[PDB]
Amino acid sequence: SYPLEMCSHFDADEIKRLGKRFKKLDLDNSGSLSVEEFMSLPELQQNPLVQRVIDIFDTDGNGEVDFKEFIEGVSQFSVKGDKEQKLRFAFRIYDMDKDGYISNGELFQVLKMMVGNNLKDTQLQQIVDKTIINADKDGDGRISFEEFCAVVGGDRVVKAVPFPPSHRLTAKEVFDNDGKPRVDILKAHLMKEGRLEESVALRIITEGASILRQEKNLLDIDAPVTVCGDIHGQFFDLMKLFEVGGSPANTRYLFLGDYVDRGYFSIECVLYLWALKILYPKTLFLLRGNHECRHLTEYFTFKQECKIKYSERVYDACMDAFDCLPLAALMNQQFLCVHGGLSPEINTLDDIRKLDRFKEPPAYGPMCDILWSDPLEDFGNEKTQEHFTHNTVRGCSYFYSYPAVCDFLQHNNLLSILRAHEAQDAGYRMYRKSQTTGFPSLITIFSAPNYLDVYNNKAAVLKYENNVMNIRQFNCSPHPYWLPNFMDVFTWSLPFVGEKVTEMLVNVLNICFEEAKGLDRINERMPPR
Ligand SMILES: [Ca+2]
Ligand SMILES: [Ca+2]
Ligand SMILES: [Ca+2]
Ligand SMILES: [Ca+2]
Repeated sequence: SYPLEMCSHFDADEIKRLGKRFKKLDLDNSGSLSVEEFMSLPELQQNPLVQRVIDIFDTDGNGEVDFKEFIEGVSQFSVKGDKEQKLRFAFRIYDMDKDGYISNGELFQVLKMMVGNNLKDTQLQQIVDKTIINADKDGDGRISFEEFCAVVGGDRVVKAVPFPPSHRLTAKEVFDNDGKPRVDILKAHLMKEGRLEESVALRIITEGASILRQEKNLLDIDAPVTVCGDIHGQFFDLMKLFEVGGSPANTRYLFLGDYVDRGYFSIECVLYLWALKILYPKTLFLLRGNHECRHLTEYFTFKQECKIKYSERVYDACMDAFDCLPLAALMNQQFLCVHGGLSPEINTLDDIRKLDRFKEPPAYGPMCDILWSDPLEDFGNEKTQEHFTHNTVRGCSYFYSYPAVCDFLQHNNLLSILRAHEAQDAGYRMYRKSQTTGFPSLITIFSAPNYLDVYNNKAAVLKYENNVMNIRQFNCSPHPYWLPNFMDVFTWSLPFVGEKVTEMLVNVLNICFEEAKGLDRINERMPPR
């Protein structure tokens, strides 16, 4: 019989109605909603967030929800009111102990509630860790309301998964007095998910680009050599790649491009290979692949990676570096080595030399073709296809045919073409043998094992030595987890939180194999200019 105080945006009629639904819900008519009383409703027991909502509503911390709390809670939705409330409510979902800070464990447990078994615990811990590292601007290891609002707008931890190092390597730690970089140390850090300093990275990028800028359009490379295909930001598989193909210190390398873009570790692949390039200028060689441009790195996630880690200057620096990448390689005077393949405008090796390479790749022309041309789908069984034909998979440059390749192999006195532009189940692919040489006219090489984490394909590299072209395959390796497009866990989870709380309240109305090559085709295309 004493009146009840509350602060809500409901009018007196709306409160009476909410009261009806409160009473019904209240079975034992104790005037307080209990955890079990909630978990008596048709669709409410299979909602991961009830547990949370109930506990936030419980302002007094007595375990149950009184009518005030109920009305005040529901009032904090359906608000239309200022955006701070929406944010303020969202924050409380994660902050289990109500102390105003989101703990690692807190963030882990709360996510773990809604994600269930769709993620392994090691994976979930990882994305929690990275989200915090980025979001935490004061160093305490927890997320304030302020830090939170910054991110969404635009003991106490579950170990033992390695936590990414806070220390950024300095110029002294990475470079020795003679100028050369410490691949030893670089690798150690990057594999730990560590980062360099914005200064150290920029130095590596530019110091390597300056070496590239001086190499010719068409390299001359001698056997023995290990030839590699696409890498696509799979840094952890690059480590394996080097283990399999031989140490860079005792072995010659030629990479045929695509270092970045489809994988979440592109910047690491770049820093590392660029570091190696400085260290072994005359024995380690990088070509340019179609993905090494401003146009594709904007479209896919590389630009995005550079912003999340480091700065946009690092991106801009890589773009200028990429411009210096050579287009091709004549290997042991037998093999033309190109990322993509031929051009109708490139008849001789001398044609490759006449090209101005220091620019963003044009949308057509010999440059484009070198980087995008693919072979015919039925290359070697051709029936009315001309040498070069409009490539409908890429949407630019040409498809080349077996006669086209054979023709070029004869005119320039070459044995075969090594390229890498198309994923391959076995990590490579040989094509029809030349009528005279008896050796494959064309070879694709692909060095990214288990591509996009789904193709479940083997990788490969070509080891040419003692007049044998040995194809060494390898399976993939573990790597840390990132949510698509380096999304922080809040941005990711919030929408699910939003949808599930609305469902909850609507209880209010109870009165009255590489087939993945098929899925990915869209992204095999040059983006829309
Ligand atoms: Ca009750
Ligand atoms: Ca209460
Ligand atoms: Ca807390
Ligand atoms: Ca903090």
